[PDB]
Amino acid sequence: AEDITLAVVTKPGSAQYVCAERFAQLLAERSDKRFNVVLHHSASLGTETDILQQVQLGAVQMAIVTTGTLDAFVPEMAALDFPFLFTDTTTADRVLDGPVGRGLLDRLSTAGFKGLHFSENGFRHLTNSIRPVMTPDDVRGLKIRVMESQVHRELWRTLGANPTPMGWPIYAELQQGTLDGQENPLWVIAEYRLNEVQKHLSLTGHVYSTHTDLANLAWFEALPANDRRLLASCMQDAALWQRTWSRQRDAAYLEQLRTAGMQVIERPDIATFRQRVQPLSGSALFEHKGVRKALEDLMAATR
Ligand SMILES: CC(C)(CO)[C@@H](O)C(=O)[O-]
Repeated sequence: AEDITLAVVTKPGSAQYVCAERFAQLLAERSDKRFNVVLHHSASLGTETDILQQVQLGAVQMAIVTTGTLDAFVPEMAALDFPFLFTDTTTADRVLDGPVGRGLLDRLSTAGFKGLHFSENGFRHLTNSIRPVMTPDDVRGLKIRVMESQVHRELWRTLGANPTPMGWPIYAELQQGTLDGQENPLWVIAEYRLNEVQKHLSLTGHVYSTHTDLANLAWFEALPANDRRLLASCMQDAALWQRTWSRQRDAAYLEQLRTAGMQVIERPDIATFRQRVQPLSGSALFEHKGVRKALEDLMAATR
């Protein structure tokens, strides 16, 4: 078999881990064992950002990483993590799998990646150790961890938080109180036990977060066309499979976290959240042509 190295930053039972496993399985099956996927996971290889550099270098062939982390590599990706772009998965799926998302995946070539598909991370929700949050006013001052992504730092600056970008993991900082909160989908909060270091959760659903499933461009294009097709086929089916797997578990995660004692605000002030993020579309980042046109194309597609 040819071994193919695929990295994720998270652990077994996590969303991108499950997608990768399913991919590795399907690939082994469909390729009659001509390929064998070697998953690297947890913190072996550093942050998602370190991972990307390794994939860009070719020392790792494939990875599944949170899409926001790619905007350092390809600015237009930031538009995907614009707040309240998507408010349901039906719309998200159609738009991401359709020509607009596909064109954004294609333009990852500019940074030396082949973009294969989007997979699901989830709606991100806000958590903290300081007070309940209903409105943007409630986040004033809070030291909220954000991913190493330009759009996310500016987003949370715009809402009046004091955001700090930082690679995964983050639990020690939260427990040591050095950071007041963070934000992520429900599976993350549960599977990484963030409830242990975070009293509060608000269901803001502020960003619909995807993973990007990608490969080193040069390595991928040097494969025969039938194998390039074979790999895309497997990753597309893996991503579709994992969306369903994860979405089946969301409900249970919420209840798990409730049972665990988190104080949950289930309907925070979303209209006031939306208004407060309005100036972000004139951010330094979002003034850039490529980025703004990508945002516009995405929004148009939702309608
Ligand atoms: C937790 C995570 C690595 C899951 O992809 C990402 O959402 C993050 O860093 O917040």
